[PDB]
Amino acid sequence: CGLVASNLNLKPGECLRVRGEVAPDAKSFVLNLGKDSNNLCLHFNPRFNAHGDANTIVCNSKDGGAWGTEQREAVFPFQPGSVAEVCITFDQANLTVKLPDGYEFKFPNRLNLEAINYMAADGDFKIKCVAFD
Amino acid sequence: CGLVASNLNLKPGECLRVRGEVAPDAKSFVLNLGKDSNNLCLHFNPRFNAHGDANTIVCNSKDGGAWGTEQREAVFPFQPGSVAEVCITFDQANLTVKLPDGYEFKFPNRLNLEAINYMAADGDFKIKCVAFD
Ligand SMILES: CCCO[C@@H]1O[C@H](CO)[C@@H](O[C@@H]2O[C@H](CO)[C@H](O)[C@H](OCc3c[nH]nn3)[C@H]2O)[C@H](O)[C@H]1NC(C)=O
Ligand SMILES: CCCO[C@@H]1O[C@H](CO)[C@@H](O[C@@H]2O[C@H](CO)[C@H](O)[C@H](OCc3c[nH]nn3)[C@H]2O)[C@H](O)[C@H]1NC(C)=O
Repeated sequence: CGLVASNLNLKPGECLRVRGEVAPDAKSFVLNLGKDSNNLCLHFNPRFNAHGDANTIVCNSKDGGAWGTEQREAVFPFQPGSVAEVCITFDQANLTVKLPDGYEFKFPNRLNLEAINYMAADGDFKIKCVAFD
Repeated sequence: CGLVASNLNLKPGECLRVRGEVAPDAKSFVLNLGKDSNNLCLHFNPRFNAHGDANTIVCNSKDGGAWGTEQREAVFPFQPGSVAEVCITFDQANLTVKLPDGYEFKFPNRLNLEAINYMAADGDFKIKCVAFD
């Protein structure tokens, strides 16, 4: 269990930037964003070698404790033993996740949050900097 | 009412850098550091005009919910409506607080903490970036 931040008050259009070091023997890491641990508009889970998955970004939501429908992306711009920056912004329709190597994707915003107030990091990613636009 | 962060895992000699925006009508702002909200090794409270103090930094500790004895600093390199960075490190004896314009002071590590896991901001200071060296 890594850094947990609350009262972020991240509003639509504002950018959250997270830079961290991926462990040389990294298996996976998680950034969770939402209201609290039971209410996540984005569970962002790069899997290097975890849950039978290799070099796959798994995303999901959590609403009132219930995991939503998982989605997977088709690009994996992470390397064990390197520094990586993730940048996230949202509006009512979508979260936009911007990753290294120019890659960006959208994940549907399935919750009804006015702001993103909670972020939790876990796994093989040492957070070095967080910036709130 | 500002950012709260836990599981910081800050160890002796490591640098925590906090950059924020001092509100234009600023009267007081607070950075709290410690084990948790009831065990603060550093309550850092620049007071522009608040609680009977003008342009004075008030520092204190909190041990098991009980405030310690206030210490007032000799310097005040803050201005309302500006950006400011504070940098904090600690060891067995002291917290060292580095301030804008080359000022710094020490505050005793009264709780003998060997890790700082909690930070919270309150008052007229909007955190924009937190970095770990
Ligand atoms: C045919 C059945 C396949 O079904 C599997 O079921 C697992 C358990 O439900 C899912 O794994 C789960 O996926 C979740 C988000 O969807 C979170 O990442 C959970 O960890 C959250 C966590 C724990 N610790 N830190 N973070 C993780 O255990 C796994 O992806 C899924 N696989 C597929 C291909 O669909
Ligand atoms: C006018 C003087 C009569 O004596 C005063 O008594 C106040 C209440 O005891 C002290 O003020 C208190 O000081 C504490 C740290 O010691 C914290 O800063 C408290 O804020 C907590 C807080 C709110 N939001 N964020 N943090 C703050 O209300 C104040 O220094 C003291 N002043 C002097 C000059 O002696």
